[PDB]
Amino acid sequence: SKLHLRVVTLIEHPFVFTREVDDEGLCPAGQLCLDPMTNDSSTLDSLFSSLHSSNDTVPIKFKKCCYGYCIDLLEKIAEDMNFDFDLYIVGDGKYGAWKNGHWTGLVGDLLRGTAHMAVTSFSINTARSQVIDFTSPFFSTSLGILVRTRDT
Repeated sequence: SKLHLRVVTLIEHPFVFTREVDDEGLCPAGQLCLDPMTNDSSTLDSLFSSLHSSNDTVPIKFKKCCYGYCIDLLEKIAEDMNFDFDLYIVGDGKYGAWKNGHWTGLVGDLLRGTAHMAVTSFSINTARSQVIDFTSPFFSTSLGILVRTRDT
């Protein structure tokens, strides 16, 4: 029928924005996404099941529209490879780096097996490639520095 997936994204401008939902709830020019602020899979599964059901009891604070560059990429890929997606945001939202043996954040919710694809500004590098598999680059960047206001 259709491949159902759940994907995770972080709030970072300009690749992902945050637009407040309308009164009825449609997320025009975008898709609806949630943020239960939790790093355990069971609650995420339960909330997605309740939302995609005839009875959806979830706080409005957990609903908020999100759109932009990276979400546009996700939308194209979903159209082309005919899969439907649900969306959520990391509990802490800190990318991910090694801490207390295990990992944290994005790669720490990938290895822990909760969402099947992570799409956001995501600087792949050595220590991350050898644990989390990555695709080919779709953008280049650098490490620029910005001083305080002009001179004064």
